[PDB]
Amino acid sequence: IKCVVVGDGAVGKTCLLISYTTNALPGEYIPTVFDNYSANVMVDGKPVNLGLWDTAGQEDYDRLRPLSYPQTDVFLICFSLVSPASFENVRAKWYPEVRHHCPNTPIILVGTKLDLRDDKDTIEKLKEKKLTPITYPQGLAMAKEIGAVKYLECSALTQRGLKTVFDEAIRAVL
Ligand SMILES: Nc1nc2c(ncn2[C@@H]2O[C@H](COP(=O)(O)OP(=O)(O)OP(O)(O)=S)[C@@H](O)[C@H]2O)c(=O)[nH]1
Ligand SMILES: [Mg+2]
Repeated sequence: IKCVVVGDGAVGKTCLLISYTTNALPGEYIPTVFDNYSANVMVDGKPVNLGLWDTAGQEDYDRLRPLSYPQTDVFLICFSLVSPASFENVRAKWYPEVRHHCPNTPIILVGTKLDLRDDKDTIEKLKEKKLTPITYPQGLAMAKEIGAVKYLECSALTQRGLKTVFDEAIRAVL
């Protein structure tokens, strides 16, 4: 099965795949040009081979990113639950660019950095920008908007809700 991970620069796409496959969060930040991980999971009582395609976040790779999209079974659209810009760009940039090349591929909306949503350290940082974190009901609505099959929230650090992301991704194609 083919799964493409798409979202704004520095939302936690890479981390979300490395923590899921290896159980270790990278201590340093290195921007993804392109990678290709895989994982053998057993769900629905079925042997499942899953290929995960990490992409780039910048507008630099605009016309080189869509190359990955053909022959895809399911998409993940990601955004930081702390970064509201990335929440906007779902509808603004990613939902257009995706449905443009693939108008049938089921989508799953994903709120990353779930641990930091309740963190007072971040809350009073974003307060200075007169902005709140994205509540669950808000993503729930953004999911309905872009016609996603599911909406899920997870932290790659604490691995909270992380298995489900890929449980639902597979369940979408099955
Ligand atoms: N607290 C917390 N921090 C996270 C989480 N996921 C990612 N981060 C932090 O955010 C930064 C970006 O992670 P990364 O996975 O590189 O994003 P990306 O979207 O893949 O990066 P890019 O390919 O668009 S340039 C990292 O420094 C990481 O420590 C998370 O679940 N919880
Ligand atoms: Mg990346």
